[PDB]
Amino acid sequence: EYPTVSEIPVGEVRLYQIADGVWSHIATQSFDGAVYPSNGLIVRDGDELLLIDTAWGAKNTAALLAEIEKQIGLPVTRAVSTHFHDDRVGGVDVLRAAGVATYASPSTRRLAEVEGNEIPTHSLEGLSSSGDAVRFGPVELFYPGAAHSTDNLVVYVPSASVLYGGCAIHELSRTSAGNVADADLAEWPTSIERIQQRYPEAQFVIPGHGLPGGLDLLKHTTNVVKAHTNR
Ligand SMILES: C[C@H](CS)C(=O)N1CCC[C@H]1C(=O)O
Ligand SMILES: [Mg+2]
Ligand SMILES: [Zn+2]
Ligand SMILES: [Zn+2]
Repeated sequence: EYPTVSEIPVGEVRLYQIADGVWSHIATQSFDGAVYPSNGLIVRDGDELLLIDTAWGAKNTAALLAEIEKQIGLPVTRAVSTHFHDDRVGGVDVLRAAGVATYASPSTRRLAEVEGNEIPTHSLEGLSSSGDAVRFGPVELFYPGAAHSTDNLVVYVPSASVLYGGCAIHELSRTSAGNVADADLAEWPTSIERIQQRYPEAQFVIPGHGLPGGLDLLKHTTNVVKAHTNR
């Protein structure tokens, strides 16, 4: 059921309903001779929508907004970027031009600025220390500690038991640790443990790339990170 990278041409975006009021959005890009998918989240926030992450680039994010308009028809009023990479903030300017209030932690904003990436407008306080959690409407934002990046946030939708791990959590078919250029390999397993400890009731786990699964994705991620660490 879940759209794979072979089913979405670069430039198009698919929506996938995970639970009532919760969708992932799936987009693709070519990189270094392969095509990769990328997921974000959409969470119904009363009569508005909360967007988690861009669709990885301006063109995809424009397509995302058009697809949300077509398929859901509620306004995207806020967006949270869960780390500073282009699959999370690339397209912030498109969101901003569309009247979406864009948010990220100060750690993400600082790192995005260093990288020369797009910078969400608003700063999310209360997430600077590993284990910090803040409510953001229909989701909880959780900073589990450094993992895939030092700023990576995870997002939990308590009404749907959906845990969005972002790029700190790998899909089952991923055997490498992904892009580790900005990762904290030493802390990544401990950060995963914090996610497991805070959301042991999670029923759906959404990685930043690839197929959703369950909490098994967390142990899988730990195994993959350990294997990469021991290369
Ligand atoms: C843009 C994302 C951010 S997690 C990324 O690093 N990717 C996605 C494609 C592969 C890998 C890379 O560029 O090395
Ligand atoms: Mg595994
Ligand atoms: Zn990343
Ligand atoms: Zn990513």
